[PDB]
Amino acid sequence: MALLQKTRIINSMLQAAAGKPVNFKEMAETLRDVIDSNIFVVSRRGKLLGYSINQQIENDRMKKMLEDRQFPEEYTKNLFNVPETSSNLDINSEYTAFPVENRDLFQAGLTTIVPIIGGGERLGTLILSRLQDQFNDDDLILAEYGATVVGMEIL
Amino acid sequence: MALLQKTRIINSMLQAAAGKPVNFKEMAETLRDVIDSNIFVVSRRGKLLGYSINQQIENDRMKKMLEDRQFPEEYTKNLFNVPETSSNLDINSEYTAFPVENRDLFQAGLTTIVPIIGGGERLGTLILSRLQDQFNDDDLILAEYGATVVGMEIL
Ligand SMILES: CC[C@H](C)[C@H](N)C(=O)O
Ligand SMILES: CC[C@H](C)[C@H](N)C(=O)O
Repeated sequence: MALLQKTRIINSMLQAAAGKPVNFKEMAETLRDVIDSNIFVVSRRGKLLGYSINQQIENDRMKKMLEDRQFPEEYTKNLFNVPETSSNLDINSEYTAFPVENRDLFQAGLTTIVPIIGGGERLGTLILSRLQDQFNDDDLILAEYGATVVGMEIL
Repeated sequence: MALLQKTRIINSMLQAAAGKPVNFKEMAETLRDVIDSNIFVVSRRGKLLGYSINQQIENDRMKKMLEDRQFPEEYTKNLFNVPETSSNLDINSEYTAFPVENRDLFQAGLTTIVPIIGGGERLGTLILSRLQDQFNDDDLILAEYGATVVGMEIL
């Protein structure tokens, strides 16, 4: 579908979502649907405010993080070192969203890190991940729109 | 500039604009800058919540509306008859944003009407106008993003 179709899907969601209580799961699912990627909305200290999986997780340590709604400390602290969007980070990146013990299986795994910013303040991080298919400009447009509005719906 | 550059300009504005008091003038100016059009943010009953002019107004009746921060009653009521975005409406359209007494001078004037929607509710209208250059998909993406976020910043 055109980008205009995908932005219309996000917009339709945002237009209905006010003034119901904020739903970060719904925002994560909508972004998963239009970007075709796993989506994690991560607080400054690693809390999963919302997420949506595009591919089943066959890693017990990762499935635990979802259940706990919490990402690891060191991983989470290091996200602050990325000040702007950084896309298509591969399995060997310290920022990868794939479990390092399964690097071989996820050799084609790609990760995009999108700072969520909220008032001169870093409020969290929007993480996107998927296999094989490089993120493009349209994906970034949609990811950054999501991160921006998430930053608004966070406040 | 790419669309990604223009969306980044809107995003940069929205990211800084929280949690300062809502600034509809700033949103109108930002959209004027990235869409290259006059921008009017119009309430259900015709109040100009914000606007930004791209072309000097040489029509006293129009300059009066800006000063008054108020569009005409009948014109404003009729906007409700347009339920979805309708772009590139020409000088002969009842919805034109150009003054009808200057149709000849503004023969090339084009108007885009974008409902602002806010919770199953029509909250107002975002109007874009300019001369000669047809609005395209990128312009609509930006206009609808603006209308959606304006709908959020309205609430
Ligand atoms: C969310 C943490 C991610 C999966 C990190 N690459 C790890 O293996 O711990
Ligand atoms: C804002 C109203 C507009 C300009 C309308 N076409 C009129 O002439 O009154």
